[PDB]
Amino acid sequence: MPVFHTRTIESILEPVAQQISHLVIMHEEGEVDGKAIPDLTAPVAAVQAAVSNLVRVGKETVQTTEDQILKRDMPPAFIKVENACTKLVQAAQMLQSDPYSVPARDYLIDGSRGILSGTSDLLLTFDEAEVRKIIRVCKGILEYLTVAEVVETMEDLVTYTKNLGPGMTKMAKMIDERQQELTHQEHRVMLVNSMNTVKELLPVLISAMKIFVTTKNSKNQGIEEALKNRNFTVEKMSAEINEIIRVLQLTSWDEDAWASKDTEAMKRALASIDSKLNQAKGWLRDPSASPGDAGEQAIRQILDEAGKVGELCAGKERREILGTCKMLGQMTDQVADLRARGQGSSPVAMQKAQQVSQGLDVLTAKVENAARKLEAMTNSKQSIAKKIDAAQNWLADPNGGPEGEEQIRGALAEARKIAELCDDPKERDDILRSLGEISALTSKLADLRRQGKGDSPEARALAKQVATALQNLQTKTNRAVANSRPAKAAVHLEGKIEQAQRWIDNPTVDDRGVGQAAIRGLVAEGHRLANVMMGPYRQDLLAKCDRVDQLTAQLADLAARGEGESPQARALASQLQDSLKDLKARMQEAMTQEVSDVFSDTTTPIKLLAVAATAPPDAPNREEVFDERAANFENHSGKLGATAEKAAAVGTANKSTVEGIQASVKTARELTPQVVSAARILLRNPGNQAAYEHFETMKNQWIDNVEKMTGLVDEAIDTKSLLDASEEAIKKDLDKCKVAMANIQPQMLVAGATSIARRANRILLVAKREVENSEDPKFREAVKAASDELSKTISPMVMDAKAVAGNISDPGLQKSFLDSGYRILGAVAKVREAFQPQEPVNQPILAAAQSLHREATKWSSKGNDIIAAAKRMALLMAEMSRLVRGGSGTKRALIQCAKDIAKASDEVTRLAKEVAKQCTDKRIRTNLLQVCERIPTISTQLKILSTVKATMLGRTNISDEESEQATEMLVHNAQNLMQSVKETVREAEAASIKI
Repeated sequence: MPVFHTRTIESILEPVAQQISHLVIMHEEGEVDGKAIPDLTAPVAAVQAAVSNLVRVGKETVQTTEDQILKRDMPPAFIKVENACTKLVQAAQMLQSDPYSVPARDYLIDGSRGILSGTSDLLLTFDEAEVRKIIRVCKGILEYLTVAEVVETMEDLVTYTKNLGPGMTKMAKMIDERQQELTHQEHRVMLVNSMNTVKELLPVLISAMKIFVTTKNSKNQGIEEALKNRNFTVEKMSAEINEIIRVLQLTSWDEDAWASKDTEAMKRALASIDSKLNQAKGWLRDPSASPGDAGEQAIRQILDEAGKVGELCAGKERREILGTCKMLGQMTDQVADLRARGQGSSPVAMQKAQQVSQGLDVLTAKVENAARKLEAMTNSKQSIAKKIDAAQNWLADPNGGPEGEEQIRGALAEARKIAELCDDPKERDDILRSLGEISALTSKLADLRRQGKGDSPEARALAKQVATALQNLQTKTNRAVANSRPAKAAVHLEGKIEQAQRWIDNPTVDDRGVGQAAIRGLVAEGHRLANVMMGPYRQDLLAKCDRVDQLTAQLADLAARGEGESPQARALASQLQDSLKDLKARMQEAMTQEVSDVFSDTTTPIKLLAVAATAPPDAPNREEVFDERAANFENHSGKLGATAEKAAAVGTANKSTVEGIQASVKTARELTPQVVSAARILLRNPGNQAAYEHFETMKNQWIDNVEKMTGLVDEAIDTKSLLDASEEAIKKDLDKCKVAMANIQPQMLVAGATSIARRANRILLVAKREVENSEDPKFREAVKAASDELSKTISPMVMDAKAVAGNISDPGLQKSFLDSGYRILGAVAKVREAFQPQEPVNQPILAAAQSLHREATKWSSKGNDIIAAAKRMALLMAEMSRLVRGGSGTKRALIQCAKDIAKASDEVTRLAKEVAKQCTDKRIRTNLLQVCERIPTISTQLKILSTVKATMLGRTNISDEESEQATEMLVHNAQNLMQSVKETVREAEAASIKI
């Protein structure tokens, strides 16, 4: 298992990769030819010289690191490479004896993998104790997080500040070290963007400590919610401290991410459906007296929240919940058109309305029960990872009496069978070979009893046999996820467009719902878009939602019956994509109007919260006046918490923002009660200094959060979108301000006048973000300068707003006031002038290969700039995908092309950095570097794994599942390669057009 956990490992193995390729390629012609072998006497000690230094340090670490933890696995570890150290020099001198020795041919090549194992084995084994000190430091962080309740006095928090102070400084600097020591930039990003938060919420915690002891003096009603302020934020920081455990424990390329990242929607669902329940039913209990205010949108999101449950749960189950909601929605829409004729009152057609209310009850039952049958595999997957490496513990010591220990590895291996009893029901075929071999290791577990009558020298014998067996048990459960989680979606919509696109040819053979759930994903968001939009467009967009949604089963049948190549199945798939093209441009325009509305009052009710929280005299019902402002605050943010996800739905950008904006969402989600709890306790003792400034922490902690939201969500959308949306919003509100002056409305006028001002400052805010992101002042000077006109004309707004506030029939003021609006409209029109451009036993690597085989058809049909490297990668990626389980005699090109897979990868990285320095935008350059970092990270690994596979090839006494594990490394990481390439081939032009 040649790992790539640390920079120091690749700096040593890639030398050794050159070294063992210098000799295994010669071992070929010992086998395939038996010719006069060239005298490689000189590499023998020289490759030993690349090892003996590590051996002696490996002995020196035994000679120096005195804690027995590394002394239990590492001294057995270099025994193997010292067993390699025995044979390769004997392999030398026997080849000195005989150029043709069959007892040397086997003899040298057994060591060559024992090198590449054992070299790689030792370098991770160095990294073992390297990071376990950091775990205790992380535990020491968590120690203070256990002390984060211990503080009961103001003096204690100062000492606690004096506790965390050296702790946090000791913390982050070691984190910077492993940042340097790592090479997965996508996982490097995981580490730092955890670490900045736990530093950032740290004074917020300390401020919460400040406010707690003040409330410990008087407001011991608040120490309830201040603990709720505290312990949540304590649990918030400790969550990433829990998360950086597996970041530290991330030994190799991750598989467990999406199996754990997609657990979010279930906890999202269960706390959401209960709230959408009552507002749906009593809405639909009086149907024709319910026009669709929010229960229709509740009924909509009930379909939508259950719609992502079917994205999670799959198999035969995914046809069922998709069926019953499509059943329910047409049942409701039948009743919704019983409202248009209106003849159904509350008892008129209740026979239908109960079968709808029970029909939704089927929808809510199957989602909450498949939920526990979704998360149960993840309960076992974390469980099964514990005992597979616990194998090294008891196999190390030959114990005569580990009978209490015998029940531990005995019954937990039976709990692996319980996990196999959890693994069983999803499939049958691959199940029974695992459901048979689960008892096969119990026979080896039965072998623990006989030598458990005190026998050491055979406890080492089956140890090699259970060495293959233990990892084989995990590797089958490693396969248990490609048939228990369906083919997941891109968070990119255009990725899901591609995910939709690839499924159209061969539906059944792929991982499940690669387009089918992607079509289920793409259509379920337009439903989330259409409901908030207005009535006559609502069903109109639902018409555009459901005219393509009727193609769900219509494209789930032409491979389920017959083949799709019949033209009544081809054109029915071909007329699909025409209407499906009509989705995104509406769905973009759908989201476009939303964000310009919901982010209008971005800080505004918060200031209304603030002036509510500023001066209450504790009069009656004025706290209730705050309560609706408090109610406004969620109702503002809950729309904001809704929209930014829908902004993330149609973002059309980097992953990094759209993975980062969702992180910004849940900050704004979870700080939203943290605001109110801070806002309430300021209302409990108004006028207190420490209450005010801690509010001024937390409130301003929310602002720059929602500013970081604001400044990213408009970056999450395009500037063509928002300006037109701003322009149409401001002309409408000015007309709303105009018809407020048609009648006598002064106060609604000046509120709308200030509504311009809060939106005008937003416009100038966007004009800053272009300039700091544009590299050069090509015209971004005018982006300042037109916003400089805004900063001029913002002041005649409010001044005239007061000046027109005297009379609705103020003579000539409204002439100036519409002109004051007309000053804005030409200015925002100048912002449009800115952003214009015019101044063969494995074939899963086949799926990796046939990926970029189909991305050959993009960006043009005429020329090539970088593509030719990617396609000569792809055909060699196609060639190896044969050859990995291919013929048993051409393992030389396994490495000889992996040389190019090193080479042609990082050639593109050279091509990456040059257009990065050619481009005129730092964000596309920052997005280019985060994706092109992994290209050399991956590149040399495929050299390394090809060597291991050459030792797997022609071996004829390998436990072939380990070769299958070696195949799986060539499976996943070439898939991880091929996916990562087209990201750059996207940004080959997705960035380059910005010039």
